[PDB]
Amino acid sequence: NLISEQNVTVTMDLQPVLQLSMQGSETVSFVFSQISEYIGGLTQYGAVDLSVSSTVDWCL
Amino acid sequence: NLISEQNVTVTMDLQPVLQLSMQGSETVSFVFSQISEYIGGLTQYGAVDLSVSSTVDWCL
Repeated sequence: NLISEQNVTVTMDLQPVLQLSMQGSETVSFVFSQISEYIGGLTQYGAVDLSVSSTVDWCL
Repeated sequence: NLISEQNVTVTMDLQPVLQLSMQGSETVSFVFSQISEYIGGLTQYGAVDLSVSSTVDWCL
């Protein structure tokens, strides 16, 4: 039972990837100068959007 | 009782045979450069093997 052997060591790392990419304007400005704006207020549509890249279970 | 004789001398030597044959690498190097290596450490399998040839009782 003569034995000649060679060994290799395998190292595997699962680095966590957590990315939150936001597109839009980092300043959102509401300007009230008319009466209508005062009574009803500015409604801004699609100001900021968020995209999520993840490896594990995530909650935003 | 007439005698004619011839003599031969027999010499026997039991020379001790002590052999320790090692296979592998005479340098074993542990390199730590990653955090995982630091916390857990390199485990090297089958680095060196030893074979013993002997005639008498031996302890290694």
